[PDB]
Amino acid sequence: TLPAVISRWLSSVLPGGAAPEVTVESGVDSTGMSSETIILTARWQQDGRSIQQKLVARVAPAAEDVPVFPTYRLDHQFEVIRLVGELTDVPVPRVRWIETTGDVLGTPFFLMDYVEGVVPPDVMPYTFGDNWFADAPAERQRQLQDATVAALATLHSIPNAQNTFSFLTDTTLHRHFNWVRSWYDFAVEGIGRSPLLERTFEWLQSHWPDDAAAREPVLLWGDARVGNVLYRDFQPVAVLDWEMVALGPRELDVAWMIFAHRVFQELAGLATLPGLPEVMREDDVRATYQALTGVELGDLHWFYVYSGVMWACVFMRTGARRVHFGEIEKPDDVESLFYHAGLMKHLLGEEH
Ligand SMILES: [Ca+2]
Ligand SMILES: [Ca+2]
Ligand SMILES: [Mg+2]
Ligand SMILES: [Mg+2]
Repeated sequence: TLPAVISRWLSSVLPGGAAPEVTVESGVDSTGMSSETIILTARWQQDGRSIQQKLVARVAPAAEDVPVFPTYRLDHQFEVIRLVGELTDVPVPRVRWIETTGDVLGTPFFLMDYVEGVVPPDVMPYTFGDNWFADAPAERQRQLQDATVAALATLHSIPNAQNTFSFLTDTTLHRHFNWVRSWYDFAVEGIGRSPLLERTFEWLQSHWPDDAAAREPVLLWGDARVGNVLYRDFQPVAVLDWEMVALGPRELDVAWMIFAHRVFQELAGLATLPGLPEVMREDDVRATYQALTGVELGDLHWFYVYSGVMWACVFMRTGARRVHFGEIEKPDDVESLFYHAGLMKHLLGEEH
């Protein structure tokens, strides 16, 4: 039915007689689970010749899908991607159509143009080696890193972000914090409580980053990590995955990108692989960001703890989905799924 629906929308935009045909090129990830986005191929006729275009749909998930997040606003995702395209030179897919109602497919979705490129893999994590990024020269890896930090710096430099992105909304960090707490509560419902995360929320509250939270917020990409960027020749050609897009302190995106790589380094170490220890180091990332923006980042410590909580919410949702699909048993202790738990306990033992 998604291909049927896109074919119909194509019939309403292309010349009469184009007779578009739409098929699914890719609707699952490499483990056979439904993917975040679906790649479709559209074929039609124009002046006696075949035209073929790839399109990408993002569809909101239904309850029986075990969604990661408690609510979805695909309309906010679509508008940020559009505005980023308009206001900056950060490469993003061209948006084409949003169906906000859910009356057509069952749930809201939007369509974008396909961008060709490669992503540093999540499956297996790129720190496991045997992939284009891990196997590239150090120089090439650092070019990609620096270009990706540069894209982030550009996003964070959009003027008057609270006005321009007002649909996204005490401080912005306060409101984001309450949303993470709601995400945890949502996840608890599917898999059980984590005493660790509950003590961490208390820690986060009692060591609030007052200065960072008081400064002017910026547009936050959210899941700001190399796995969510398409590259060609080690340069970004599309920044993807705006699900966690927000307004907030710039430290949150920068801490997220650095910590995301540390979670994958930790998984690689558990696999007794050495990983990519020279990639996404805090010192290098802070130097690049600060040289590009002229803005001093607050200490990232709180934001790393905070990122750890959010990764744990993801793992709690992945865990629930895997039991729902019979793939695992509901774990004796949910914290077993948090392989960054030790990373987090060491951070919580520091004094900043
Ligand atoms: Ca542009
Ligand atoms: Ca200590
Ligand atoms: Mg992603
Ligand atoms: Mg996502």
